[PDB]
Amino acid sequence: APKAKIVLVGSGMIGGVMATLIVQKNLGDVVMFDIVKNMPHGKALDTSHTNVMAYSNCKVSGSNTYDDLKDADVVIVTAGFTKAPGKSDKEWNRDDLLPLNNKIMIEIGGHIKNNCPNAFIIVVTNPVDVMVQLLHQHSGVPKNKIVGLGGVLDTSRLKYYISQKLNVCPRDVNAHIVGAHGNKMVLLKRYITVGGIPLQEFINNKKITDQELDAIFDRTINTALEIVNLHASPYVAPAAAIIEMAESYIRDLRKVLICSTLLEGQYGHKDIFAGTPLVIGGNGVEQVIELQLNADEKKKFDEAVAETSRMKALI
Amino acid sequence: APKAKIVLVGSGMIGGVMATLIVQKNLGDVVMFDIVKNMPHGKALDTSHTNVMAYSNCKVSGSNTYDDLKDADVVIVTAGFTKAPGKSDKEWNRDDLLPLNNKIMIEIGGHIKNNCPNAFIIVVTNPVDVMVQLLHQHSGVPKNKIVGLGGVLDTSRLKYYISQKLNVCPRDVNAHIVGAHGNKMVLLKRYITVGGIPLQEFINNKKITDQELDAIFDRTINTALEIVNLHASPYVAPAAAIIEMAESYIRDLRKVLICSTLLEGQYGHKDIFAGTPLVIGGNGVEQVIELQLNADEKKKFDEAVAETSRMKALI
Amino acid sequence: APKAKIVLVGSGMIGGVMATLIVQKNLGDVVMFDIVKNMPHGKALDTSHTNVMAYSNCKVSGSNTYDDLKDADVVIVTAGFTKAPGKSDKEWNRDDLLPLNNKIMIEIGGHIKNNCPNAFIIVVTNPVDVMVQLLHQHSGVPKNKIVGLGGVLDTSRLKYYISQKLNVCPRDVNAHIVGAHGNKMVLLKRYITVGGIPLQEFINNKKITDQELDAIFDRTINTALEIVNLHASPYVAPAAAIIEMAESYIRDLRKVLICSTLLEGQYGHKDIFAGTPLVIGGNGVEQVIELQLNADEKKKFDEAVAETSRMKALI
Amino acid sequence: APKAKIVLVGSGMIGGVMATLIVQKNLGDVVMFDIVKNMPHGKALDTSHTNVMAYSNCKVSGSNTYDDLKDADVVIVTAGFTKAPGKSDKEWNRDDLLPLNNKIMIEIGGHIKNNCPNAFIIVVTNPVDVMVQLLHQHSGVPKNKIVGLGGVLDTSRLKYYISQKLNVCPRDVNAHIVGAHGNKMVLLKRYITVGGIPLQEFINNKKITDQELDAIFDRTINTALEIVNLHASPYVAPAAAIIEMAESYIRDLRKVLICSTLLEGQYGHKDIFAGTPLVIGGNGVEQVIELQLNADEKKKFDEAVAETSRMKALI
Ligand SMILES: NC(=O)c1ccc[n+]([C@@H]2O[C@H](COP(=O)([O-])OP(=O)(O)OC[C@H]3O[C@@H](n4cnc5c(N)ncnc54)[C@H](O)[C@@H]3O)[C@@H](O)[C@H]2O)c1
Ligand SMILES: NC(=O)c1ccc[n+]([C@@H]2O[C@H](COP(=O)([O-])OP(=O)(O)OC[C@H]3O[C@@H](n4cnc5c(N)ncnc54)[C@H](O)[C@@H]3O)[C@@H](O)[C@H]2O)c1
Ligand SMILES: NC(=O)c1ccc[n+]([C@@H]2O[C@H](COP(=O)([O-])OP(=O)(O)OC[C@H]3O[C@@H](n4cnc5c(N)ncnc54)[C@H](O)[C@@H]3O)[C@@H](O)[C@H]2O)c1
Ligand SMILES: NC(=O)c1ccc[n+]([C@@H]2O[C@H](COP(=O)([O-])OP(=O)(O)OC[C@H]3O[C@@H](n4cnc5c(N)ncnc54)[C@H](O)[C@@H]3O)[C@@H](O)[C@H]2O)c1
Repeated sequence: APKAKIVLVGSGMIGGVMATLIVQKNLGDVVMFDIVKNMPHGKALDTSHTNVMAYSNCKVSGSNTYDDLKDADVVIVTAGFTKAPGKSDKEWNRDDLLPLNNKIMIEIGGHIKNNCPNAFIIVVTNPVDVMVQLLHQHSGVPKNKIVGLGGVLDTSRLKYYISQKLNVCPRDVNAHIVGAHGNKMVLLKRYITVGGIPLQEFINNKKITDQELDAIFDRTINTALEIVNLHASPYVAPAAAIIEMAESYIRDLRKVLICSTLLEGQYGHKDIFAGTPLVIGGNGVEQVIELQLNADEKKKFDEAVAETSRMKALI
Repeated sequence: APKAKIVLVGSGMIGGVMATLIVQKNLGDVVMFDIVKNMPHGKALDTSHTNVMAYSNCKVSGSNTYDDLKDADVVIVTAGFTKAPGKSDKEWNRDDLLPLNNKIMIEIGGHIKNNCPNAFIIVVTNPVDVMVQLLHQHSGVPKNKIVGLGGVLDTSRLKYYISQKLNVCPRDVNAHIVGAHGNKMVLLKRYITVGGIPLQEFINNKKITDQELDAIFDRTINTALEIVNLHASPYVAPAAAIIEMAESYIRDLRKVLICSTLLEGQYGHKDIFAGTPLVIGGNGVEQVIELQLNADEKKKFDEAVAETSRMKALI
Repeated sequence: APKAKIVLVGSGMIGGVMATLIVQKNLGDVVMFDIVKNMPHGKALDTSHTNVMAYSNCKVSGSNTYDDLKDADVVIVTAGFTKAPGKSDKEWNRDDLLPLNNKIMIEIGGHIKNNCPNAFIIVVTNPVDVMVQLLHQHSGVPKNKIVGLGGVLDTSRLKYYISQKLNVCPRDVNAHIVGAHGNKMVLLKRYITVGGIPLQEFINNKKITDQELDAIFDRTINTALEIVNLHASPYVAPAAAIIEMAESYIRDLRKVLICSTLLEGQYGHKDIFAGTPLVIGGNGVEQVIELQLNADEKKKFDEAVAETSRMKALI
Repeated sequence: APKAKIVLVGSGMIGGVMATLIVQKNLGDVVMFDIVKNMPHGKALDTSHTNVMAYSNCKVSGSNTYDDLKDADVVIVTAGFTKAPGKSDKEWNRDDLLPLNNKIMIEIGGHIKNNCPNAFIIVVTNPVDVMVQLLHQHSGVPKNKIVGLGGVLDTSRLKYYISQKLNVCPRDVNAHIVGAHGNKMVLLKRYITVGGIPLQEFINNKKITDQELDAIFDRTINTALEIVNLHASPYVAPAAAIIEMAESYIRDLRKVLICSTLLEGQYGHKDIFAGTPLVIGGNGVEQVIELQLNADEKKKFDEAVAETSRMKALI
């Protein structure tokens, strides 16, 4: 009956598109929160009018007070920095972001614990796989109520590139990128299908070659960098990805999506967050799916988790 | 710019739902044709009013003249009988339909050749794999411009049942049923994925058993009969399935869908229509996808094709 | 988070389309209830498969027990007869329906009181303005939680016909038909706009004439009869209209819709249900809007209410 | 069948949201064109991935060459400046934009005439009512194939503000703001309706007062300024508005929308563009609607057109 209340903790580039999309889908009431005075109210005022064009009925208001987290059903955290100062577009790496972004999670976690402990939480702030757990530790929310953005966005790239080469509906391509969001992303060739058919079949048929696939792989891992060098840290697709995830929770869709979640033994790991297929429903994370990886694949997973494990010690 | 013109050749149970769905999706102008006097004009009047509730702008008119096929962009043929005089609901079989519906194809084909030779055609009339080729022969349209309903409907059942057992979004289950629509339908266990993951992984995990899967199989094959025995020849899912197909042609979606199409050597067969994955886009059938079947799977394919072959001889 | 639970009390022609539309819009879980054995389980099985084609996640099950009303969020009552034994299609009149459908309301009301006292209820069963108050009396629900189908359906016809004549989007025509659903329906010329512009301006411009408008009026009033005479009691538009209403409650849309509601002094009447603009939101009927009618318009209102009053006495 | 080809001539803030929205609605293939090297390709790459999340199939590519206008079905012109240099947020006025924006139209018109003379054109660049005609003069396209952004955006504000005060679905409020986009906007109190009911009725009922309406009026005329002072020149709602207009053309919706169009006698004016209700269909502007204004209202219209007429002489 009541509309879900959605709090965008951070109203920069991603938060802007997220608000637009939420109204388009009439998904819930929106608070656009930020540290920067004024900006949020303006983005919110602008976004609010689209209610007419979209046949929607969602309030959109800006905020500068953590008090607006009260009674939140969904909280989305994009608070932080894209770049590190003194670095050039070339040297862009998500790693160099522990610097300006670690403290922010501590703060935000405190307020969440006090204002909306029953909310479902999605963390985006880089380096996500580390930040997600930090926020989880400070917010006190249950393990099934917090996830980080990753697979959905990374696979959307791989899915889309394959679809262009094969000339089919992008949604018709399925793929899995697990372990961690970042340069050690694990792309699983064996788990790629097109129209439900193993990719190998298309290679045997010479519709696509192993090399063009490898090319596509490279382009997938380095896409954020390619975009950073062309314009700025990606924000449109990140937005759609997060919202596909939020929507699955709010509408209880029970979609299978690859998100950063807490491992309790899966893949032989514990006390850390890693990307893997999950099911997002109205109870939050309904189920975590463990891919039955082979020897070589496990090795890759292990390496990505170590990269997350290493930065963790950096605080 | 102009709206597509869609002609439903047959306006019974399936035609009724198709028209409703077309207005919902603002998919194109609709002519509801039938030989029964007046009935279609009423269904059409009723349906036209939903343009208001759906924010659409599609005309819906009834017809009793083949003249209305003129300039059609899409023609959907459901004309015929759902079952067979002197027959009980328990002995229901789409095969006893050669009696009831052969001649109708010849008549309709002639008018199509005359009024809309460039239309995309979808045949539903059972037994579909035979009927579609008959309409193909008398209408004269190119092989990439005509398909029969089958896989989309059969897999929706298999996908749905599995999804109930696994507790995931039904769209997240992918599966293939090929060869023929009917009792000899080929259900390919090896081609089933959930969230892009091989079904075998969920069986290994004890999420679903081989036995439960086989039961789901029997259910899938006997679904039409189960519904006939509870109410009547199924028509809501058949309609949605057809519209998914028509929509992919009208909007140039390029979805991979399993439909009855003319085989020119694939799977070792020719001069006959059989169900297989294919791509539907703005040009019609953009590509036929031949599954690289193993020896066991090929055997079953050939048995389904043989049933189609047998009925074809009954002329 | 949880999906709304929707119970269709009656699963004939209108119930069938309602269930289809609910899946299309992923609006909630559906129970298709009826007294006819087996029929609803079949319609429900058929309908459930469309979850795949529609990217939805709504359960659809049949029922023959009032037990399934338990915890319903929305209940829609279509239970009854569409016409009347020994009567011809030409003498069709929603009034001869007191015979056919009074007692059914008492029975249903009792079970509602027992199983789902907090549900939002929509009555369709003709003659609706009488039936809705009967169900209101026996079910015990609050006045803001029960309405009858009428204005939304009647105006969709008037809006559509005008839109055809003027060549505009049907949603761009706005109009009001109040008082009662039936032959005494009050069509208010003064309250007609096109793109927010008074209809009179288009008449002054010679875009439509007074005569054409009056013809459109006769058509609007006699639409059900025209369709009965061509096919059967209308059900596709009635269904879309009901779902528009249910959707505005479930998604908290706060749309202004004309429904049958309990009058407590508005228009000079009380202790009776009559059609008038109202707002449907998450709380149910959020506000009843009383049109500031002139002397001529009031006269007509009173005549419609008197017809409802007369039939009420036939107990 | 084929997808519409849509060229965004200008890829700044508005162009960015427009591309996002087009993919969401699967409305057509997109070229994101601009003078600034690199930026466009990046925004395009980013936007392209959302195809997966949105079930869409639209190509999104960047461009720096006017050659990409070839075969365009829709061209949208946002090319230019928001601000004037040396001016503060306080002194922001759309007038001070003849400066940096006039020449741009000449250029773009030449290419349009040579690359896509059959396209439908929407102009946004401020001051729109002047720029639209300039572009019309240089492009040579027919009067029914070119319009400027105005009413839709300005009314969305008025509609939304009224809806908040009255607590109804924003789409349920209808209003007209004609003459010119800018500080002399003509807000027509007499043409405001809520749920199709004259606003006066709600004032008589004391649901809203004349003063709060006047307040709302002020806020409507100064909204861009309020947003400019809070963040930046509005871009989200502008985007949705333009796209509602584009969509009506591509899907042949025949919606009634207030856009800047060429007057040939209407309201007693000629050889100039002014905002007024129009119908946008697949032939472009199907009809221009002349509001039958009264003496006071005409005076206001005349004043807004003079403001457009004055700036025209400024070149
Ligand atoms: N997980 C992923 O796949 C992925 C993808 C893209 C970006 N990201 C990350 O997401 C984050 C957001 O990116 P963006 O494009 O929105 O950048 P952005 O700079 O445009 O927006 C971030 C906003 O956070 C605000 N902020 C700072 N402290 C805050 C506080 N504690 N509370 C609320 N807001 C606060 C800043 O004002 C800033 O506007 C970045 O750190 C980026 O690295 C992650
Ligand atoms: N392909 C599939 O997977 C599948 C699934 C379900 C049903 N079907 C088949 O589709 C057919 C139609 O099903 P339905 O439920 O709509 O049946 P229906 O009986 O309700 O409708 C059939 C309509 O065709 C009409 N008709 C007869 N001859 C005609 C002619 N020459 N031109 C136009 N109309 C004519 C009948 O009057 C009737 O209205 C049946 O044969 C059924 O077996 C196929
Ligand atoms: N409000 C309106 O504007 C409007 C418009 C059209 C029709 N109607 C009315 O709605 C009613 C239903 O229309 P329909 O076309 O779906 O009719 P229908 O005959 O196809 O369906 C009515 C169903 O109710 C069932 N039924 C009988 N008693 C029942 C009970 N106690 N509990 C549950 N089900 C029971 C019947 O078996 C049947 O399936 C009719 O009275 C019709 O006049 C109203
Ligand atoms: N009509 C309205 O209701 C309305 C509302 C808002 C904004 N606007 C106007 O729309 C225009 C666009 O606003 P914006 O927010 O997109 O600003 P923006 O600066 O972010 O985008 C404009 C882009 O035009 C580009 N450009 C310059 N010359 C070009 C050329 N000839 N070809 C292609 N691109 C070129 C610039 O690189 C710039 O990025 C502004 O002039 C603004 O005043 C009108």
